[PDB]
Amino acid sequence: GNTTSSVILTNYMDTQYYGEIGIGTPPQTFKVVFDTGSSNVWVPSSKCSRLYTACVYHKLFDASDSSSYKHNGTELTLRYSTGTVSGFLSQDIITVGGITVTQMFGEVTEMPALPFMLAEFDGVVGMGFIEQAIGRVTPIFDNIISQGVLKEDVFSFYYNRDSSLGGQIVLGGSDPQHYEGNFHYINLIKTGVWQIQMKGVSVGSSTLLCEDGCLALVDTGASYISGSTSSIEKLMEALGAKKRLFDYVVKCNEGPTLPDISFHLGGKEYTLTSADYVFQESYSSKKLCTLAIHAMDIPPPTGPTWALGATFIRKFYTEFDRRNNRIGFALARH
Ligand SMILES: CC(C)(C)S(=O)(=O)C[C@@H](Cc1ccccc1)C(=O)N[C@@H](Cc1cnc[nH]1)C(=O)N[C@@H](CC1CCCCC1)[C@@H](O)[C@@H](O)C1CC1
Repeated sequence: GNTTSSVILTNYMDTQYYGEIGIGTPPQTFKVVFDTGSSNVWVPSSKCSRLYTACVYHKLFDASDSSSYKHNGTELTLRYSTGTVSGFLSQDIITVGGITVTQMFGEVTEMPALPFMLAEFDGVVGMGFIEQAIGRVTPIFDNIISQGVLKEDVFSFYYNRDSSLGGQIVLGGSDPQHYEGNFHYINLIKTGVWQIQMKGVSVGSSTLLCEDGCLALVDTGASYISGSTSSIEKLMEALGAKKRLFDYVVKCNEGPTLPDISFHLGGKEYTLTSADYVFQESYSSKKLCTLAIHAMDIPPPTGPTWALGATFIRKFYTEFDRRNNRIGFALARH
């Protein structure tokens, strides 16, 4: 194998980046987010009660329609920073791009309205390690590496700004049409988790934060940049941003005057400008404009960490390299 599949993605409102897979014989197709922050796959099941609003809006996997279906039945609960889900395990043939794989995957049967009634996607595919997998189930990428078809043991993310391609994941390599310069690489703190050491967070020329270093999760499955609550208190107090309930906001006229936020990863600074993290939904002082940053307390062993989600990955085209356990960033071409 020197094969390199690619999955086209849809950007919805800059917060949801989902693409298509097919499961079963003949193939039942689902939209899913590719999450580097988790290691499981699931979709809603035909067995999800219609009392779940989320279950009525999304598409259901039907085992009884599937001649590739092998039964497992093991229960699970999958807990995400935003939202959780419980169902049961099924084996079926799944395909992603050209690639086809026999995968264990969760058929979901309780699906909370919040946050899922808002999901344009039906499903998720965990792009993380077996160390984070509930049930210790082999994740899908390990499963594709065992095939020995990828020209490289890597997959690369491109995430566009609204709208025309919405984004793209390449399995087996990167797509140059979508970045410039060369990749810079940081090794993983430890194998098991898509997570690197971060040296510092500046707000404008001066290092506000992470002075004696901290952790950074590169998470394709997060719409935003997150930090701990105390890192974000202070970061927002730097930006004069004002806490709403869940979100932070600035008045829209000041949006474009906000300073650069930069992230020191490895031997380089990754810089975000206001155009990258303020939702400029207006320019009027009447109006309030949200920021693509928030507080998200991730518990140990992973946490406390920041997560670098879509806000960052839109700016910097990202490569996850399994063979060498590292992540590459390059500037994205839009
Ligand atoms: C509306 C917001 C504020 C943008 S959001 O954060 O609620 C969005 C959710 C993703 C989402 C969007 C729309 C419908 C459903 C779900 C989000 O970003 N969730 C993150 C939260 C997070 C931020 N920093 C760390 N976590 C999230 O929970 N992502 C998980 C993936 C996500 C896959 C898609 C559905 C929900 C879980 C998972 O990657 C993380 O838990 C673990 C690594 C820490």
